[PDB]
Amino acid sequence: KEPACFSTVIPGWFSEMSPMWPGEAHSLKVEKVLFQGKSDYQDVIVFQSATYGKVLVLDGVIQLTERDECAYQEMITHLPLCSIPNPKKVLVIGGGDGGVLREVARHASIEQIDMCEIDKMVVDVSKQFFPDVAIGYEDPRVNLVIGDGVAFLKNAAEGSYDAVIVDSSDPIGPAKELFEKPFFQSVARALRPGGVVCTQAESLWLHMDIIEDIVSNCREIFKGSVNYAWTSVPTYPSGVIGFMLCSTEGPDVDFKHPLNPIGPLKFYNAEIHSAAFCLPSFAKKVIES
Amino acid sequence: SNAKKEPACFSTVIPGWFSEMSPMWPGEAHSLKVEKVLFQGKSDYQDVIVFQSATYGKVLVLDGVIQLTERDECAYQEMITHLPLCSIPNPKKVLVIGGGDGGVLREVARHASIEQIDMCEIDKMVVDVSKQFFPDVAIGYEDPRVNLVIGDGVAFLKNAAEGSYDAVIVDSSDPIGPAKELFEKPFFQSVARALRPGGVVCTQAESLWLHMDIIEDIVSNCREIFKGSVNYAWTSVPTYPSGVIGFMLCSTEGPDVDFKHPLNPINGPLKFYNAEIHSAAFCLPSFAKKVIES
Ligand SMILES: C[S@@H](CCCN)C[C@H]1O[C@@H](n2cnc3c(N)ncnc32)[C@H](O)[C@@H]1O
Ligand SMILES: C[S@@H](CCCN)C[C@H]1O[C@@H](n2cnc3c(N)ncnc32)[C@H](O)[C@@H]1O
Ligand SMILES: [NH3+]C1CCCCC1
Ligand SMILES: [NH3+]C1CCCCC1
Repeated sequence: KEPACFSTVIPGWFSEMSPMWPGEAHSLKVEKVLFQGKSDYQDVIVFQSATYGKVLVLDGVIQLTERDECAYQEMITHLPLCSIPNPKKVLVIGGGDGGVLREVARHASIEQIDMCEIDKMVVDVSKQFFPDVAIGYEDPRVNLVIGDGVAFLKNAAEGSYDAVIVDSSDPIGPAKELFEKPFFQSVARALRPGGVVCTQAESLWLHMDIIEDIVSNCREIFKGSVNYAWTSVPTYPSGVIGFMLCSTEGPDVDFKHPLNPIGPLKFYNAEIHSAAFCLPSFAKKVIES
Repeated sequence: SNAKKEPACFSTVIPGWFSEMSPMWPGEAHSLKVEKVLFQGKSDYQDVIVFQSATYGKVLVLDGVIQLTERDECAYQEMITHLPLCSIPNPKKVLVIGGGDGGVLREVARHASIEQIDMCEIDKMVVDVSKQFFPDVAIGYEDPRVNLVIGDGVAFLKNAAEGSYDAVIVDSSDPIGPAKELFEKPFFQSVARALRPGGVVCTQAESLWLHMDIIEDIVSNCREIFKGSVNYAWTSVPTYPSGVIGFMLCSTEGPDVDFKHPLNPINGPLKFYNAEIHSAAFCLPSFAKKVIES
């Protein structure tokens, strides 16, 4: 126990505390802290955990563990790219571990992977400590930009992207404006007609108010399809994460029935793609109202 | 009276917080902030805790493991009940094993066709504390169709008439403790015997992220026993280890049972279950699907 998010009661325990999920915390046994640093944007920790392999933490929040990252990486990537024909040019906002790069690379149709990550410290420790995730960076198709995805999207050419994937941290910290309407509007402008967005869109158990405004906002902006998907990620709070899938008006996009089917994938397949749009009654009624 | 020292259960990792520990999920714990510890008791089977959480309402704990929070209980009780009951026509006779919180009882009651709900819970203390501290519970013990027995469900199944149940739901605690043999081949054989032809069992069958060795053993055993359908489904439960849990669905030799396409549609309205997510619960991640249908 060295970092302030580590136990005052016993050595070698990390607990994920945050006002974003009050009264609850996922606690993980720590074999060793591998890195602590303060970047320009974030407090950054990597630790070797007993049972989840290596762990990336940003401002006290678990961004990734080796044991379960296939769930988030595969779903956030293949939900959008398997939903459209022949994707060629794709933009990753955040994605500092390079996991999304690794999944995007699986698509042979892809010619260009642009990535805009605000925090070089995250890139640094990701290539050093998680090479099986950060292998993403090695694909000759990748262009890596260190910068705020807000500004990058503003300077993107209108109608230039087949897909945008917003692999962002939580609304507390530098990803704050990535959750807000003007950022969604710049995504829309930068997408071809029938082009798609896939965002990190929180917990239906923990964040329904937030998700309800994101969806209302996306319905004002994207006149194609607007859909919400969820997945299991044990080491995210509540055990689940969700995604906004949105298309700009034009060629029809059916996110629930992928027409572009893709080591072997460890999580994603064509059936769980459609199953992730099958929300629980309490959520479904909100999401589609 | 003094007795044998029992370790601290509360504030083991964060002062004011319960952390859920077990060798069934090594090197991790779900932690919940504690407002008030309502009950601590030792029965003839288990350590029994009830506490008021800060953000998950009341929480039942058995042998240090969370069994239920008020906030997320709708996911397990709706799925483990309607996945089986919505897969067979006009169920009349249903057996619940364990289920001492009475949640399953409640979701079983939503079914008009049902005429008797047999229940066998080994631990009278869990019944008593669930009725005391939890709001829907004592009422959803009062449905005239409920026949509650205190006993080991292994014994109850050996007592049952051959082919006498349309459906059995095993709402059990983990293999460590009194539920051990509900996971084992002989109890499964005895469920298949108690079921009619085309009859259905739904079992609490752990986490695909945590328990794949265990799950492959249950599935392989079920395939040997139940010559109908054998299918594994999963759902989201935040306060269960890894935040998912699963269910073995099996039907015996008889009228075909399609657990994936439920022929039967269905505590106020359902909060969680719906026809679409019935189907979605059988769509497993690739690493699980290989092991489970191989
Ligand atoms: C690490 S990734 C989440 C883990 C699951 N792939 C989220 C990244 O978002 C970055 N981030 C946050 N805000 C921004 C903005 N505004 N722009 C770019 N990148 C951002 C942050 O530095 C993380 O590395
Ligand atoms: C509380 S319930 C699970 C929580 C979500 N409904 C699980 C119950 O199984 C009982 N249980 C455990 N072992 C057995 C046996 N062997 N027989 C019957 N009931 C059992 C145990 O006492 C709990 O009340
Ligand atoms: N808790 C958040 C951290 C980033 C990815 C998942 C959401
Ligand atoms: N860990 C288990 C305890 C209660 C039953 C389902 C999950």
